[PDB]
Amino acid sequence: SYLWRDSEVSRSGSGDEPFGWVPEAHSVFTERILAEEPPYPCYFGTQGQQRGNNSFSAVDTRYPDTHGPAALARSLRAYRQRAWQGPKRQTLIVFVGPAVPGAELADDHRRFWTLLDELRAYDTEPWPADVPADPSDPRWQWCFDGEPWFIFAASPAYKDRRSRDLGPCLTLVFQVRRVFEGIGGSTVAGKAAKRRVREGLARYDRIGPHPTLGDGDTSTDFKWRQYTLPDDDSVAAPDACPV
Ligand code: HEM
Repeated sequence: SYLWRDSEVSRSGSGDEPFGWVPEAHSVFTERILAEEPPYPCYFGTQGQQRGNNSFSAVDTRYPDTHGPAALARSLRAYRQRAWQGPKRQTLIVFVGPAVPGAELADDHRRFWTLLDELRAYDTEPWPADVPADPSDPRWQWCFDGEPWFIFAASPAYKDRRSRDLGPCLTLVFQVRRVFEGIGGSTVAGKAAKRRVREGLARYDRIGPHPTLGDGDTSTDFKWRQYTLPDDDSVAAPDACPV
């Protein structure tokens, strides 16, 4: 395991034990995404939360042999199975802790890429034949358990891009392709989804949508850039993926 529904996340926690800080990270996350004024910009995530469609896990950096990447690989395999049954719009939120006071965005980003690397070692499935393995390829995406994931990193060090601050921990948000059924970027519903989320971003964030966010007319190349947005509108070089 370590794959939890909301009800299964423990009620309170003892900071010194493995995952003893998770109750607090979970409360702050749920407070952020359910906040009513201004609303959390992604109404899909809010609704996911309200319907009980979000799952959770964690990594405890102090207990790597038992509550680390290997256990997360097992939890992701279980999540992948859950995500292809029942409702289409599910998300997995993974808290990485304990929180490190003072951490900068660069540091959180470094930790994010290290974890993705480490998870690779615990994959039981080969890299998908239809996604290139070179991360400098325009079509590269992170893959695990035989398919590509949609993934991004949230951090308290986001000051203007407040939408990506989900509480005190480095937080990973994972989804399978299924969540986008009917809302592909090129469709009328997909465009409506973009308009609606971006209106929410305008009122919640102090900086506008990042330039690497697609208009949805073409497949977006160098998706890696979207996993770890900067807090400004700088655009990284397509070929500088850190994995
Ligand atoms: C807890 C779950 C979720 C969170 C925390 C979340 C968070 C976000 C954030 C922060 C953005 C703004 C763009 C960015 O920073 O990358 C975003 C945009 C978006 N999200 Fe979510 N989201 C969640 C679940 C979902 C689900 C389940 C779907 C679809 C069913 C979805 C669809 C979208 C779409 C379509 C956009 C807009 C992309 C654009 O304007 O180009 N999200 N989400």
